[PDB]
Amino acid sequence: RDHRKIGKQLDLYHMQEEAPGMVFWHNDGWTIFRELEVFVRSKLKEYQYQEVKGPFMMDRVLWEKTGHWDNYKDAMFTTSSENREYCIKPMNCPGHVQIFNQGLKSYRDLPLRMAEFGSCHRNEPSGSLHGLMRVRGFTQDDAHIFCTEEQIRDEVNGCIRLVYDMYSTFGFEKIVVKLSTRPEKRIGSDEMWDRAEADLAVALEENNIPFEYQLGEGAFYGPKIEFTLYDCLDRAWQCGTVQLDFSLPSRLSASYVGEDNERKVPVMIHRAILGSMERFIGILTEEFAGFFPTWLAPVQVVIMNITDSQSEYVNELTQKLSNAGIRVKADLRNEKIGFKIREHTLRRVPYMLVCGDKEVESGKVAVRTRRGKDLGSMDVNEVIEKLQQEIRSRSLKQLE
Amino acid sequence: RDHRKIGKQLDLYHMQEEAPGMVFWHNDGWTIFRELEVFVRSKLKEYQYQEVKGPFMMDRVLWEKTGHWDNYKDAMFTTSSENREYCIKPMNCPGHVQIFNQGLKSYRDLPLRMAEFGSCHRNEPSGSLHGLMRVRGFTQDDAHIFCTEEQIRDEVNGCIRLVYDMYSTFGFEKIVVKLSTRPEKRIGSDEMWDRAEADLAVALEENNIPFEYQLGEGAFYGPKIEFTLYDCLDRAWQCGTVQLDFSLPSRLSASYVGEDNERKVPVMIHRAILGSMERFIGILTEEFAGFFPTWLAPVQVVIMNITDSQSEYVNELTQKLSNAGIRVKADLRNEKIGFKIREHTLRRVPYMLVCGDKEVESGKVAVRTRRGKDLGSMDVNEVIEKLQQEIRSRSLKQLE
Ligand SMILES: *C(=O)[C@@H](NC(=O)c1cccc(O)c1O)[C@H](O)Cc1ccc([N+](=O)[O-])cc1
Ligand SMILES: *C(=O)[C@@H](NC(=O)c1cccc(O)c1O)[C@H](O)Cc1ccc([N+](=O)[O-])cc1
Ligand SMILES: [Zn+2]
Ligand SMILES: [Zn+2]
Repeated sequence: RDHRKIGKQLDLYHMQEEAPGMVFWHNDGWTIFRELEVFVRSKLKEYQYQEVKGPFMMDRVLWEKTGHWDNYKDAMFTTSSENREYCIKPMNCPGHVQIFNQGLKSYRDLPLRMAEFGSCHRNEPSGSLHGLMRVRGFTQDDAHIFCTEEQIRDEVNGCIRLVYDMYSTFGFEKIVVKLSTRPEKRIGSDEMWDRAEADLAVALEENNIPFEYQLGEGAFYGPKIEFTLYDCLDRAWQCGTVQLDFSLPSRLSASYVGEDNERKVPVMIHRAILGSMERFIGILTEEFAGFFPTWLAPVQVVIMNITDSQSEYVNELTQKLSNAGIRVKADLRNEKIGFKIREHTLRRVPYMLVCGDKEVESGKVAVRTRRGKDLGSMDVNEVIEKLQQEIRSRSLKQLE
Repeated sequence: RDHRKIGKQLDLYHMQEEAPGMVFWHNDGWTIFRELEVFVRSKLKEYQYQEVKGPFMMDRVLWEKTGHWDNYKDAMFTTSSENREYCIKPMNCPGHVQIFNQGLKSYRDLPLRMAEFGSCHRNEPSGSLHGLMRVRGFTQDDAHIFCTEEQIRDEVNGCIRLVYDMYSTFGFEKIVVKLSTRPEKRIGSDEMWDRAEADLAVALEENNIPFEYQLGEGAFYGPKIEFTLYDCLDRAWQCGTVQLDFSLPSRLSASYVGEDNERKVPVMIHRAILGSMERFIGILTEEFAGFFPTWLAPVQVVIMNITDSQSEYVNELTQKLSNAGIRVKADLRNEKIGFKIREHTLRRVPYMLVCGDKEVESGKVAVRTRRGKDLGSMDVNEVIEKLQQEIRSRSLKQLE
């Protein structure tokens, strides 16, 4: 149950000293990553987010306007061109505010939700690096919500719902929640902090989430909620964050015209659910020990012959399943059927399809799961439909 | 017919002096971009490529092993961490060789086809920058094919087919092809250059492509084929490239076990079809003058009411088309119908659905195209079918 070993075994990714803390995603790991992308994007549609893409580097002058340069310059990668300094982005928030600043906005346009699978880079100390979980380059399931003060509590609600929707998809039901209150050095008045912390507290109350305070741990520009999921070994993983921000939009001249036709600065909410997706793939690898749910498995089906008397029946079925959008391969090698099955069982393929002449003539397939339960011979059309239903529903469990 | 003007009008992207030559994709531009990802990915499945992802930055020591540092150091962004120098990748090729170098390779594994949507960054002089077309940061529809010398012809064939397949989808039918022959300073023997030049020449000959030589214009490590498409204004756009490489894999220690059990160095084919995807979106924007085919339109359908007495029929219709995978939005605003319709015609929405009492009771919609043609009241399920078919087939033409 160690993702670095499973990662090498299943050929998912590798890393090397020429690029410390930066992942090389091989075909099969990248398939997991992209399947996560598709799932998140399905959520962005359902919860009505825009998806944008910002540039990898911006002028360091801009990073000073944010105030982040003064605090976290050392975690930043800088480069040069024509006598200007640029930083490679460690976060997506200012870029999103830059998208927001194009075109006059109106209260009509808020809440405005803006997501990005944003590639970030942080100059992490090399000795702290570890596999997929402490890296220098990661991708974040990142969104920012611009809204009015009246819309905060409804927008946080939506984020809270999103969190439990997505964690439960992976079997994570034990979640611990913490609210981080005002730190010693902060901006804003005590009254503004009073209602900011109240909005986060009330949102969790309307959702029936018990929670607990992390006193003084809040950012200098707002409180936050932090979500911690527990894996099947009862290790805690902080993944989710909803973070209120009353400083950045004003620092970057974001404004909208209000109901009263006066100019107003929007509230910004920062939220990620998986957090860093390389890290989340790491958790999943260990939570599942490599036996990924069908919808995540790099290879969902392998089809095998008994003799060469079925090689083309296999090939036609491989094609048939592929047209159904199933990641399927054929194993027509001249090896014993128990050799092939161990090969693909070691590779954690969810379903092994075997065709003898017994089943070639009837139009069926014999079906074996990776755990070793034999489901016998079923009609191909019924097998394909049952596979699709399992994939579309992102089922954690296989057939029976 | 200028993409930069159209780009601001349709709210596709923007750029700013804080990040010269780097694109901010807004929601509507990023929809186009992502839809091109899905189209390329459809082809990657059909032509059987792996899709991988390499790290964004790599040790400059590795970039010296490739020989690219001597020639192209001035084009590279470089950065420091703990007293090591790193280049942001201007290209994906060395990263893919790193992926190939994990695990011993046998001749059985070739041809190995490896694609990536690679984020590259080149320190282009700022005075040369222009729109989406000459930039500092861009994404490439990249792939590398590792094969044996006996396998080159069939692989180049496969690349030549893919080029004509994709360009055809967009309506580019006039394509000019040029073969760059050996340069004055080069690696390899004349005998090997003779077979390599003939390899590219034979592959085009088998696919009936006439072509022309670009004498002496080859890279020092191989000949190439370059494809130039002509747009509807009859301007020439060089997009596709097929580069044979007989130097890089040996310099980076690639090797396989041959069928004679002697270890050999593989051939690399470098291969891009659209080239820079930003640039391609720019060409498409000018090629269509913003009237994107339905499968690329950021918003495919707008539904509208006559009065308020249909606001809910519109809303259920909107959800009904959303579930069908159609990018549809509803316009329930209190405005005249000719005002709404002009609004969405200026935005180049392909289809405009309108609902009064007549269509609500009947379960139909009045359908209007952006050209201005009325298609009348057809059944809702028949117009969803026709939209799906037009989208799935990536048709350039609309209904009728
Ligand atoms: C303050 O805003 C805080 N942001 C977040 O924690 C955050 C969470 C989830 C999504 C988004 O978009 C967020 O911004 C601040 O960015 C924290 C921070 C700590 C360290 C570094 N660093 O460069 O090592 C950057 C930002
Ligand atoms: C030599 O290999 C040449 N590559 C290509 O032309 C190429 C075309 C399409 C796809 C791929 O993957 C390719 O590698 C070489 O890369 C030429 C070149 C490299 C770097 C720069 N630079 O501005 O740093 C310019 C040209
Ligand atoms: Zn943020
Ligand atoms: Zn290349």
